Amino acid sequence: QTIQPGTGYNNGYFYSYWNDGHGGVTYTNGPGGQFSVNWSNSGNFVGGKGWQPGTKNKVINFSGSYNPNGNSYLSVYGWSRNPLIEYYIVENFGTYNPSTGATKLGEVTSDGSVYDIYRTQRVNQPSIIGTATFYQYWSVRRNHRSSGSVNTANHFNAWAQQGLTLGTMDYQIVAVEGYFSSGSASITVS
Repeated sequence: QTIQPGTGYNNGYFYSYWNDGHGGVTYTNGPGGQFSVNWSNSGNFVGGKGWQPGTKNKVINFSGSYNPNGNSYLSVYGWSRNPLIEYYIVENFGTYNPSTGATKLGEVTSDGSVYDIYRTQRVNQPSIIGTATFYQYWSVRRNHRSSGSVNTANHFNAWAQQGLTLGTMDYQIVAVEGYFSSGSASITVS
């Protein structure tokens, strides 16, 4: 049901909901792997369902609707530790392609589309272990979609081939992220 920022388990799935406190966003956990998010002139937020810990060979399935009006992403999102890495497999997005200005490190074909691979760096930013400097890895889908199946191994292997190594897996979720925008989404993970 509607909750405030936090993490935990719901119907067998790990969930994480975070927001910068600006207001304008409603996150709701549904049955099974379902979650919904409605937002209006929000601040920055991330919310979704998945696993804790994730794995390097998981096949993630998602089904739903995603209607952003502004800056927002729909991705398989997660972290690794040692090295500390924040990663995204972006299936859809609004007005901003998050790879803008990033360094392209390759291409990978998976689950019906080519994805462009990028690496960026976050300097002294919040992370799962506190303020730190770490890299972000991206796989950005060329053919946008709001339902599908993601073979994570194809991405992690393509990244490693290019020198983008991952450490020990931390959480891994299907998330809706927004940055001062509006929209609605209803996604079911499995």
